[PDB]
Amino acid sequence: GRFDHFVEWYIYLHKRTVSDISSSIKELEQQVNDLQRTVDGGMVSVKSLLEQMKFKLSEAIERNDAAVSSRVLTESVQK
Amino acid sequence: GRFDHFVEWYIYLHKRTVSDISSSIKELEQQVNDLQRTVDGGMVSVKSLLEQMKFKLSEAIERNDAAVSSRVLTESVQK
Repeated sequence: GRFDHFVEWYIYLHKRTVSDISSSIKELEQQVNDLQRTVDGGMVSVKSLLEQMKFKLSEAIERNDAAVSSRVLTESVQK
Repeated sequence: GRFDHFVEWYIYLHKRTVSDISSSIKELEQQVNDLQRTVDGGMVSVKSLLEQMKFKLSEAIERNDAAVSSRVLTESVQK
């Protein structure tokens, strides 16, 4: 049996009983907004970090929309 | 013959010739100044690149001092 897949799934249920969308939304947006308010003059030499952060925020803003829209059982009752 | 080592060494020499020795050492201090720009932006959150560049300065101090000093001759002459 895929017990490693089970323990990763169980970890994701524990951190999806509020504390993963929190991570994907709040801290990623606040890092992105901090960089956006940092770079108001431009200057690619720290804008390099920002595009990586915004791409990571986009990558984590995927893998969540299907998890909310295609959800019949809530993520705690499965646990 | 370690042509891999030669071509890596020769890209090192090209970068150091066109940038590090034509108008002094610049590619490390520009990202040092990037860290001095981003060190007081609020929440720090940049510990991944806070220390991985700090020992690059130490690398350029304790390895290039032999190559620029009296023991090993001038790098443009090596090229």
